[PDB]
Amino acid sequence: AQSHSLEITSSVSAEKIFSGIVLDVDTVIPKAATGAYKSVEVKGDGGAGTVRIITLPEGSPITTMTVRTDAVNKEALSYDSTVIDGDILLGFIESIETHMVVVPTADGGSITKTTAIFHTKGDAVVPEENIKFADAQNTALFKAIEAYLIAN
Amino acid sequence: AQSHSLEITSSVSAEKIFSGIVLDVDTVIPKAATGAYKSVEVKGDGGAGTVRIITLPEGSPITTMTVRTDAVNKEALSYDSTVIDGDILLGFIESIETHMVVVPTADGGSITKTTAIFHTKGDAVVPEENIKFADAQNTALFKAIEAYLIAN
Amino acid sequence: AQSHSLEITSSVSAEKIFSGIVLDVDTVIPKAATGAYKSVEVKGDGGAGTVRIITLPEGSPITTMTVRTDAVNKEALSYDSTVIDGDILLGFIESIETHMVVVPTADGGSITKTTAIFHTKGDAVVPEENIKFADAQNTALFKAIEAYLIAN
Amino acid sequence: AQSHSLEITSSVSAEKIFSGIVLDVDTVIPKAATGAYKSVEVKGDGGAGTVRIITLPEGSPITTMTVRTDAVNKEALSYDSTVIDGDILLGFIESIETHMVVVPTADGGSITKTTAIFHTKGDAVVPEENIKFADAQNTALFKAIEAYLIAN
Amino acid sequence: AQSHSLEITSSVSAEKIFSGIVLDVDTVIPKAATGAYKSVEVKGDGGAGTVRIITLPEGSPITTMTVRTDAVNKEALSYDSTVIDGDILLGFIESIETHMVVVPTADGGSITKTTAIFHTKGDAVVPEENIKFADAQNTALFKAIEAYLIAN
Amino acid sequence: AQSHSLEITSSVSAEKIFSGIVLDVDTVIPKAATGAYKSVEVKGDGGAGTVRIITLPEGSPITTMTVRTDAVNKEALSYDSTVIDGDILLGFIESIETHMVVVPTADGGSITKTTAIFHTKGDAVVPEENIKFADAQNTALFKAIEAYLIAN
Ligand SMILES: [Cl-]
Ligand SMILES: [Cl-]
Ligand SMILES: [Cl-]
Ligand SMILES: [Cl-]
Ligand SMILES: [Cl-]
Ligand SMILES: [Cl-]
Ligand SMILES: [Cl-]
Ligand SMILES: [Cl-]
Ligand SMILES: [Cl-]
Ligand SMILES: [Cl-]
Ligand SMILES: [Cl-]
Ligand SMILES: [Cl-]
Ligand SMILES: [Cl-]
Ligand SMILES: [Cl-]
Ligand SMILES: [Cl-]
Ligand SMILES: [Cl-]
Ligand SMILES: [Cl-]
Ligand SMILES: [Cl-]
Ligand SMILES: [Cl-]
Ligand SMILES: [Cl-]
Ligand SMILES: [Cl-]
Ligand SMILES: [Cl-]
Ligand SMILES: [Cl-]
Ligand SMILES: [Cl-]
Repeated sequence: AQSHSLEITSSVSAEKIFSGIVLDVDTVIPKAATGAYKSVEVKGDGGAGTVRIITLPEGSPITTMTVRTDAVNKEALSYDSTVIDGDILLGFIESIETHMVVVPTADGGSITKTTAIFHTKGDAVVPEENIKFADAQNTALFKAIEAYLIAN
Repeated sequence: AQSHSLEITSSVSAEKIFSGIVLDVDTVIPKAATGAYKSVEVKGDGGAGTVRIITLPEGSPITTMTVRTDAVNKEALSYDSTVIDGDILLGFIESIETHMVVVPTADGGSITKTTAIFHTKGDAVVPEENIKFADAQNTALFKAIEAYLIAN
Repeated sequence: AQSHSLEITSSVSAEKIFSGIVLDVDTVIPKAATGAYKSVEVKGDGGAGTVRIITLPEGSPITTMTVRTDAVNKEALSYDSTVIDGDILLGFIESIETHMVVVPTADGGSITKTTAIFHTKGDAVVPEENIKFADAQNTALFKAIEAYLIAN
Repeated sequence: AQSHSLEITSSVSAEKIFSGIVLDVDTVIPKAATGAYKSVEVKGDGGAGTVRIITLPEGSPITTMTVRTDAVNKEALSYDSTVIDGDILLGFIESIETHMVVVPTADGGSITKTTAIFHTKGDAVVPEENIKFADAQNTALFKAIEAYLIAN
Repeated sequence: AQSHSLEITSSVSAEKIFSGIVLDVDTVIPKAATGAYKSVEVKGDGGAGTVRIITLPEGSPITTMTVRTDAVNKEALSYDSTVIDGDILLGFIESIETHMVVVPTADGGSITKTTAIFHTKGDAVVPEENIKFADAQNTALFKAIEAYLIAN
Repeated sequence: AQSHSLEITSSVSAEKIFSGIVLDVDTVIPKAATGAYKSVEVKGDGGAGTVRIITLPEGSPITTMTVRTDAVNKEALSYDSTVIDGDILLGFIESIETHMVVVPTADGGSITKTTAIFHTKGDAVVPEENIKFADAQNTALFKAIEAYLIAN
């Protein structure tokens, strides 16, 4: 099963990053990345079973994605979620299973590792350009949130 | 004179990154980072002497900055510019002189290297938290642009 | 809180290294490092809450250590564990909290990144010689396991 | 059009490097690299339109090159020049267009970036060995000049 | 003639490493890597002409090797030796000629470089997996010895 | 004892670099760096005990240096040598002990790593400007030789 990993380094602590990009994401993103999202429907409290229907602006390469939270561990700073619907799946991705952990570093900062596993119909391969796009955009959002955390 | 450098790695080529984050920035940013800016007044063609008056949304930690372009070298992929006004200067920074160069990497990607020099009144020091904030936000914008370049 | 990090590079893949030095460690170490341990009592299945009582040979500089597993993430290749007892704590270390992540490299190999945080009574500092010793010994064991993985 | 770039790092400041390798080159090279050149005819003052006819010693792989200055910017530390004649062109290079900029670094040093563009007849490609040779020899001369600047 | 080199970095000084991995190896290894060897017959004093018959535990991928010392230089920290018998030679390696030097580093540590030259019958090539195995196992033993030196 | 290290990267292989900057240096330098030296008296064959009396042109910041070869290892690509006389020692340096190793890189190139140890009378410190000068000049000569190797 095709997979990919993304590592993002930060000088901000693991506890604080995790709070920004997982626990408090719904109130943080509108203050941190003011126009990134067109709208977000949140069904659930943020723990397992929570489903978010996200919509990006009209012209964007990806306009819609639906993301289900599979597991949260506040003590271990880990988050598991699956993309289950939207044009993000292109014509042929059944689901994008993701597993994230935020680990501390000796300098008091952190590394946020994410592993993505792409479940596709048959032998269909997700092209490298689409994976790079996702990495850029996820890093963009991460860093916008890092900026908000450093200032608040 | 207090100084700081920021390096950002990308899998996109040096020529392409430079076109996105310097040459075509005025048409790229509205498509790439749709809400990042509230408004931009551009006085000039993008070459030396060009002055941009930038305004961010109401709540933001930095609401206004005025940036002058000192030099552009399309062939060398370098860009020099100075922040000369705005609440970005806090109470006491006279100007933020910056020098950027995009250098290619063996893998066909690039490293964008920026040096910032802070000119202050007297012995006043710019605190580390404000520098980290700038780095986070500049990286966020860089990566939003990288995403747009990978897709177009 | 005093901290230290250790990075170990390997030409073996991230998935494979993680399986050797975390998932399958209890059957791998007796085949890979035949005399390294005098004995191991394992209480638990290898996941969170698992506690290992380890004893090294009679003369060794460290003769006993008790290590608790705090978290395992098989998908993210991260492992968190705490040293809670043994003469490894010298007279005065309350616990050694560790956080490990195995990250892949462009060449198909990996870097195993570990952060250790030393909790001590009062202002007591763990000397550099003891930290270097730990690094040497952990690397020795890592590489013995790497050898076993390359051959099997 | 085939192109190549060379980056050379130095601990010496950008202003000072530029003065050594561009502004004062004609008096610096005879003191810094005493035997490097056999002779230099300089037609012009060092600004745009200046043409230098350079001759290296009898046995050298490259014996002659003629270099025209296209542009100098003393404030921006940039220099543009074209190689227009000599056995450096081999049988088939029409001209070697070069663009150099010296950028400052946070540590008070500098990076000297040069982009070379090779204009050839038809689809003729300049081999990698010839480009590496040029890089070695230009770096050799740069560093000889760096040495002179550090001492004077 | 097929060859390979291995570089191992250490924070321990060159003199001290050399004493551990060459001069005092016969008394150090039993204290440092208690189970690594099953037995060692040493014929000679440790200088040129010395021959060691080494046997590893029953299951190991390599069970036997015979190593001849070709040259020792205590002042220069260099050691030359040849593997001349054992299942380490697989079916077809005539001998493994090795040359080691321990060089000091500015930080007071050292780099131990080893060059191995594989003499084989005909055009037979030693596979990359076997060379990686050797590197892992030699590094494992090196680091076990480093640990002993740091503690004694 | 005060020390310093210098690393020089090259795209040329380790074997070839070593042959140019150690083994064949006496015939290579007159072809590669035609005017660098005024004269060289060589006493010995190039191996241990060899002593070179070197004289640079009249004006140069360093006019004379006497260098003894302490050790050569052709197989390991290491070279040890000591500067024992000349105005290079300024008023007060007793000797400059150097240790060089050329190590190969994954890309088929090399890194030449040199450690210099300055033995001085009393607590006398060698200033940073003199060390930087030496680095510039040694790099200049290295790269002139690299150029000759790429062409021959
Ligand atoms: Cl895959
Ligand atoms: Cl990957
Ligand atoms: Cl923090
Ligand atoms: Cl599947
Ligand atoms: Cl500073
Ligand atoms: Cl900095
Ligand atoms: Cl591209
Ligand atoms: Cl100033
Ligand atoms: Cl600390
Ligand atoms: Cl550390
Ligand atoms: Cl593998
Ligand atoms: Cl604490
Ligand atoms: Cl090209
Ligand atoms: Cl290039
Ligand atoms: Cl300077
Ligand atoms: Cl053309
Ligand atoms: Cl080979
Ligand atoms: Cl090799
Ligand atoms: Cl030591
Ligand atoms: Cl042979
Ligand atoms: Cl020092
Ligand atoms: Cl140093
Ligand atoms: Cl080569
Ligand atoms: Cl001394």
